[PDB]
Amino acid sequence: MNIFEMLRIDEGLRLKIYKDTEGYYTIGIGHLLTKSPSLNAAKSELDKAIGRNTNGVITKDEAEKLFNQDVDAVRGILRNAKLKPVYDSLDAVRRAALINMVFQMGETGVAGFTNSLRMLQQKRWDEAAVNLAKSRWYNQTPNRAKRVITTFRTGTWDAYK
Repeated sequence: MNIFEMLRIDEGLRLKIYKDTEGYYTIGIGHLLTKSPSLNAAKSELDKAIGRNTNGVITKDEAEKLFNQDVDAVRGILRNAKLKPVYDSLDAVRRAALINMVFQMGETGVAGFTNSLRMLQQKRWDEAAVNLAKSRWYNQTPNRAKRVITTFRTGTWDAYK
């Protein structure tokens, strides 16, 4: 298992514009197009990202292209000054869980997780897992949150197998 397989499980793959769990236009493998309520705006964001007039539909290769880009960008944000120490302190599996979180909620979302982050940095897994659960994230997307949380607690891929 790896990050790509991991996220593909959590996000799915849709080739036509859809609405995510928050009601935002998305396409492919969890690729957020816009927070705006205009589908027009979303189609335009799509053509721009893709580099062609799509008419809200893409190919599987194009979805995989966006995905690769997105994983690399998130890995980039993890080189932040606030995030870097955490990510660098982690083992390979747990780093995958951190990427997942950021992929799903952005920098801005992962921001209110200071306390949990601190606990992960200290390798207090069970304690972190409890703290991570006290969050809107958990209440809103509980099945995904649990898989992620189990991954940080165990350092294995069990939740995904």
